[PDB]
Amino acid sequence: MSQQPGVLPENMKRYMGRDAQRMNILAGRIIAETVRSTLGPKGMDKMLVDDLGDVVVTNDGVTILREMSVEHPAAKMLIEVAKTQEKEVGDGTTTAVVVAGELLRKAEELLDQNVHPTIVVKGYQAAAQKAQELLKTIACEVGAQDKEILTKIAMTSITGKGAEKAKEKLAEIIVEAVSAVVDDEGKVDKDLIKIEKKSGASIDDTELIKGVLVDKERVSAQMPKKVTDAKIALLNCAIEIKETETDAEIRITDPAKLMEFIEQEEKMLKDMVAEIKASGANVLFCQKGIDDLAQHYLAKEGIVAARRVKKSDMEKLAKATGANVITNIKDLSAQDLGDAGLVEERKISGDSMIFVEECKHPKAVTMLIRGTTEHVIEEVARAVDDAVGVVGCTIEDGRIVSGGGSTEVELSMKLREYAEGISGREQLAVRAFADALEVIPRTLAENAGLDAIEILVKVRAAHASNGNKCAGLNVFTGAVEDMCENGVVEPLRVKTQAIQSAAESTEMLLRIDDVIAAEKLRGAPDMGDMGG
Amino acid sequence: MSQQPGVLPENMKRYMGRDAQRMNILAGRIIAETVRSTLGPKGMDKMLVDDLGDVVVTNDGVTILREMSVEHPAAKMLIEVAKTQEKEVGDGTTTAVVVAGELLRKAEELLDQNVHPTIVVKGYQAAAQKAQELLKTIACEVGAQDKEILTKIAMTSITGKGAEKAKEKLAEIIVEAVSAVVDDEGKVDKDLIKIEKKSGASIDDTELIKGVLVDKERVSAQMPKKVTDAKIALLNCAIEIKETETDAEIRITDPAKLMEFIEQEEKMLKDMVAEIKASGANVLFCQKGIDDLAQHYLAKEGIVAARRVKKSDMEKLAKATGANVITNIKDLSAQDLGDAGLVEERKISGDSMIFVEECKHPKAVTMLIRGTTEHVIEEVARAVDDAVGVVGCTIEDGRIVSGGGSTEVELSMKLREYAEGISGREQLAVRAFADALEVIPRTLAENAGLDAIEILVKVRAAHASNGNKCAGLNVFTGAVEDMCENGVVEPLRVKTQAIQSAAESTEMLLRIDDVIAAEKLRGAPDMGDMGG
Amino acid sequence: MSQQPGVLPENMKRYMGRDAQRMNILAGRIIAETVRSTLGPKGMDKMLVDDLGDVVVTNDGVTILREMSVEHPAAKMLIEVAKTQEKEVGDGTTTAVVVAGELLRKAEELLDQNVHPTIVVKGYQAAAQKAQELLKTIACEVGAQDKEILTKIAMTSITGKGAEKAKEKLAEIIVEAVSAVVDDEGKVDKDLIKIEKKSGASIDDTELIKGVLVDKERVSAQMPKKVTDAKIALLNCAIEIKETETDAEIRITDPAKLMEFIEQEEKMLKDMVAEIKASGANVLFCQKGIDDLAQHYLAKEGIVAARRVKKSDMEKLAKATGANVITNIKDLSAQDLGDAGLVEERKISGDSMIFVEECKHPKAVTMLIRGTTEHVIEEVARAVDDAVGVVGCTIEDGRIVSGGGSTEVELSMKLREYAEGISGREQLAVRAFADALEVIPRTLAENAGLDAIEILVKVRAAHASNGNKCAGLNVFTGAVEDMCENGVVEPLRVKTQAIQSAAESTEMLLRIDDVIAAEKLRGAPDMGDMGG
Repeated sequence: MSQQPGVLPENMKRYMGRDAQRMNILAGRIIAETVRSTLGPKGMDKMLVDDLGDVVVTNDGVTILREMSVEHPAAKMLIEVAKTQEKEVGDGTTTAVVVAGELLRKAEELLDQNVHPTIVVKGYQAAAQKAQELLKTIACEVGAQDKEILTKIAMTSITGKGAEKAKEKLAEIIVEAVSAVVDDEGKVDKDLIKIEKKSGASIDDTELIKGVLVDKERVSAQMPKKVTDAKIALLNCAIEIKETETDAEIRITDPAKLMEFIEQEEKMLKDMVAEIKASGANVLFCQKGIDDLAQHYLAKEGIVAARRVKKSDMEKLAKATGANVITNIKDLSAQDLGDAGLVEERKISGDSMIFVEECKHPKAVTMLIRGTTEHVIEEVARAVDDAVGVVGCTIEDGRIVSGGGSTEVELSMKLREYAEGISGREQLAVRAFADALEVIPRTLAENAGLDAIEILVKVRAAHASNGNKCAGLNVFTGAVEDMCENGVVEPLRVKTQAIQSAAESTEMLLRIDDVIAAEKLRGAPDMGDMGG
Repeated sequence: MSQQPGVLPENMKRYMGRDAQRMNILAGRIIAETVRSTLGPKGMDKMLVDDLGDVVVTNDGVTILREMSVEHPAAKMLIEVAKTQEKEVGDGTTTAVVVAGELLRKAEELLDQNVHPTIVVKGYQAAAQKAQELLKTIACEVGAQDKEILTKIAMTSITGKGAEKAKEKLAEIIVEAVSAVVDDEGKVDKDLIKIEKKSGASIDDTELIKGVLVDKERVSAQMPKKVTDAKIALLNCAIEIKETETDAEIRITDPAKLMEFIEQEEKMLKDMVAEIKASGANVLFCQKGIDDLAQHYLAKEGIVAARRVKKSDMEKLAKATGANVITNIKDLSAQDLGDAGLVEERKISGDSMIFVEECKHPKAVTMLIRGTTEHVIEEVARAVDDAVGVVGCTIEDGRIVSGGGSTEVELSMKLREYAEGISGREQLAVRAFADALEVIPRTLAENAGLDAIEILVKVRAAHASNGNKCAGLNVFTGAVEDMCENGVVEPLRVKTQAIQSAAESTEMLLRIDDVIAAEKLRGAPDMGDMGG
Repeated sequence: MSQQPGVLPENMKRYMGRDAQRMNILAGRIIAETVRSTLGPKGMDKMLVDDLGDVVVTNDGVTILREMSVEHPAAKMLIEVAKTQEKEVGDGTTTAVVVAGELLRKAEELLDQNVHPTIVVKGYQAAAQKAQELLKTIACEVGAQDKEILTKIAMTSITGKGAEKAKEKLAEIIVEAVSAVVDDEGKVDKDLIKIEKKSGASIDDTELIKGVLVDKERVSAQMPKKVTDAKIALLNCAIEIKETETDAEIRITDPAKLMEFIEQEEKMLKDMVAEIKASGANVLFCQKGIDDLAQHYLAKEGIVAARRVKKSDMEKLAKATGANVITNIKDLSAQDLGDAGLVEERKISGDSMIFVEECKHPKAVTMLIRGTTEHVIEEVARAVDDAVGVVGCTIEDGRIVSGGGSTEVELSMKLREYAEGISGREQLAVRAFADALEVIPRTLAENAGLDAIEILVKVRAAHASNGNKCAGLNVFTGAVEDMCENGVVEPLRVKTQAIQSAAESTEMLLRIDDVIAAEKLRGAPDMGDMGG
């Protein structure tokens, strides 16, 4: 952890390559170590700064990568490996970026003085083919059989580690996920749960926003503050014929008798607003909704009025589910299915209070509540969604296996065992790598007594056909056995990719022991290089 | 109190983390000490400056946080803890930010050389769970039983400490609160009392503005100065058809006979102003109210005329309560309920005199008076509202318990007593913390004889089942017993959150003993760091 | 091999320590790698420079350490480890500094995250205790039994690798060593062989200077150029009573008759030079020898005259062996034993020709000849003495064992075997180290096919009780077996210390993972440090 900000020298690149890979390793190793420090289950506090700003976080890889802009043409290159795994999000991903970013060390050294990494590549991919193999239950103990609600609590156990409730915030965020799982489109489900928490006086326990938040606004001023039970209406954008389309080129040539034309236009919108009231719906929602004159009419006929630009609310409204496919200009009578009539609990916390009525229908619902205040909540608020979203992707079929709890430590003994097959070169850097896949679940260990490997022999005991699980950090050092929350992950899948991102990136990260460049500008401002 | 403005070094961050937490503690401790100095019941004078400006204050946390813009990425982070508690406002909040900001010291040291604060977190939250427990009467002596007017005087005893009237400004500001409590929306009540004091010749005793101030203006020039008993009218915004909507594109093509069109337009507004007078209301209020021609008509028919932009006055008018929901364009006859006819006591102090008549109805009324002059008043004017507002939130049910007067000192002995439960680690940093929750009510003490702890043994005497109260700073050192105003707070609630803001913030404030950052710009202007 | 000249930053030290050891390792590893490149049996060319100078070399550690003045407070510290081993000189020493400087890597990592190297120290010393054990023949094949002339040729095989005669320059330099071994004082023997080579026209094969060079001078001008068979004389410093001792204070007061005093003084030295000639010796040698007047007398009576300051020649003369213990002022007749009479072969090459007669007596003789020209010879001239000197120290008793030829590779398998003893911690970093003592004899390998380890399995075959030897680099890849010159070293001793210098230095090189300093000046010019 020296050489502050990539030591800040070597301004715009040059020089020779065979010491540069060792340089690439140095650059990749340092950023991998700083992240490793309290990341994943270690997870806690990583302090941030900048010139006037804030980014407190824990267990998040995208956030750490959001930063340290460049510092060497090696750090940026491997930000993407985390980024590639970031697609199909999670937090256990970057912890896996650490496992990949580590063995490459015993691998870069490896056969010290050999130009052919071409052997090591055959190995990592082989470990991945073994990965698809271990995807099929290798755990045996938990297997896949357990209540799904269990796997749900498991994600709540991890949360974002820095979780306020070291326990059951669980099924709160989960029921909304249990609803979200019914949608199962792969993304529209994470779109409904989307948005907030907090926005309430004080802190404490609150959650769900049951069936519909869908809007953000105290709703424009007339009396949104009043009129409880406004009713079912679902007009999502009234616009007026403000005497504009026109531009005419020339219009209203003759003087005097304009006393009609002025009154008639206000009249034209008053009739269209009276007919919309005929629906007996009343509530108005609208981005471009200002119709001031026939708004006062709408005030009499439609509880209140609203005024501006939230489109995501309309898509969120498509989730409110009031059939709002067709809404252009005039006359549509058939659709109005959005919930019941009870609306807007007024003035708590501040600014705006908005959540719609509920006439039961499971999905396409929102998810946000008072919970806790902004900064302390920002982190617990998001991590729990990552908890609700990642589980949502894997909950579907195609997978069965207990994760974590060193299920990996011996998955790797199998990898070391396959080394029995004499040829993948000889060294079986595939196996030598396996050794690391065995050392990493231990890097996770963090501490317990002091350092480690004391507990590794402990894991070796009882797995021949027994199975791995339970290794924990809480005061009680759990060798193996039940409800230590094992490896919370089952959805164990993420390892499938956590294993792959390694083999692909780590290979082209190496074998690249040439030049390291003396690059001419493609970006700016650059020109010439200095060193020779 | 050294290292002026965060010593002004370490320009844009870098370096290693394990000395940085001690650095975070140093940064949080210093700002916490400067505020502690004469804050809360100590409360008096904290001198301000800047490049051409003024901010004199006492007992206020938001004001101190308004300043010292940054000085370390630790000070800004914990400005928000005060800020989070600032929601549901008060002054006793930041005094509580001091109690939280103090023990973390015996806690940072604590188990000197232990990486696990994870134990300390279980403790602070436990103290909070005890907080919800002590919310239920632990005082016993006052309990909850006492006249509510008493608790009202209590808030007037505190005021903002720097209170001119070390006594009964009380029920003056309170009756308006007694009215405000009837509204009880949680915020609309604080909106009515809202605005001013002073604005009168000299100083002295004056208050209330009884039922309605609602407007600010000498009201436009014609004769607002005269016409006492102008009457009930409540037109809140007359606009004219200034021959504009138009733009036409082309209009008035032919010459000569325009002698009609000019006279007819002035005629069009004269008839609409004559009909509005038919209401026999007369008084006019209006943001966009200039109708110059039929204003002279309105001058004859409506005492005076007004002219510009105060919207908050209209919402304040909704509180005047003249039904002003519908007011667009023309013809509405049904509504006119705003008070009586007596209006505007002319020309005192200066600029504008404006307060409306009174035809009885309790709430939706204003609250401002001559009281004292601007700077000396600014502070006493606001603190008393914080007095009227914070009490307003808690006056509702769900709470019962005597506050202050060391009710806390022994609430904490209970916390130290629970330490009987052997495990929360061992040290029971929960208890070690309790010790501080016991030392802080003493930090409040300020002085009396000299230093303290002399009176702590005094508090220990008579609480086993007796109860705590009366510890004061006035010449008479009150051990315990009645009307020393005990702990003015009952509404004791604020402690509920004052206790919570601690446990949440203090935990993520610690456990953050890594990096302390070497941040790349997110704000501006920053780039590169200097130190290695 | 990056960070030119210690990257040239971190001007006068500061900062934190736990990344500094990794920094010390980096500094020690780099200098150890640059030296490793073609050093020892790899041995060839390492290019030098500077501001106007020359230092071409091969296999020499003192020369590489003579340079790279500082570059980090870690490089200088471990220059001395080479330096400590440099006492009792040799070239195989620094190759051994490389073996020590390498494993510390698998050892610094080792138990990754353990503060106790205290275990590793018990190991290196244990390897040394094993070293004294393997000193007793472990080779078995050569054992100790072989002609000593063989071990002599062995040193001539190594020479300084860059040897012109890839063969028998051997017994030439050796007979002089065979004589030198008779002296066996531990240093006076290396003092006789001391001085030169070259100093002759052209190059080619020449050697020995048989019994006596002892002087450097064409001998002062009169006729040193002539008078072959000058004879046995051994006057080593005639000084004159130049009328000086005096200073008198006052002398020669009266005028005129000084015609006596002038003639008498020249007379006083003429009689003392005539008596010295009575010895019938004739040849003169002298630092402070100018006696101009009775020098012309000495010219008539003593072939020639000499004139200035070579003291080392007198000690070299003590080796010529003409009893020259007593030589002050006047009259000593008893001693004159220096060789025969034949002297000075005149004018070849240039400047001076000087080598004395030979009347047989084995030791206390010189060793220098025409050989080759200065720069190409400088290196071959010295390396061969290191060849003649190091063998001279070990030729004495107390040792028996074949060296090199991987005798080490399996000496280490024994070290790995002792790891059978379960406790030296557990890891047996002693064994893990052994692994390196096994990998290093392979780092020696240099290349053969490509990289290595291909031949390691080759060494494993046939050593259980068979013995190790013969691994070579010449076209014929010799697995094991005879006259591949095995491990030329037997004198195998040097390993005794090559093994020790490691254990002592490598331990205090580590365990030093603190501060790395922020030093205030002790040298100059320094003051203040910059980084915080």
